[PDB]
Amino acid sequence: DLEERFERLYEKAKKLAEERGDERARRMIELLRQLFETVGDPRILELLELLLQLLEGLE
Repeated sequence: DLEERFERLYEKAKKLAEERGDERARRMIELLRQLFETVGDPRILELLELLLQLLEGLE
């Protein structure tokens, strides 16, 4: 399911952004969730995956 996969990814990305204190990333993650709930486009899932990879690259 696309929604269940997005929610798991959202919690993982939000958790990392909070650990880093990255307020800008936190707001991007919330916007991505709002857009995915509105549109449902799988490209929004890919965007969040790439944002998570970007944050993981900073660790």
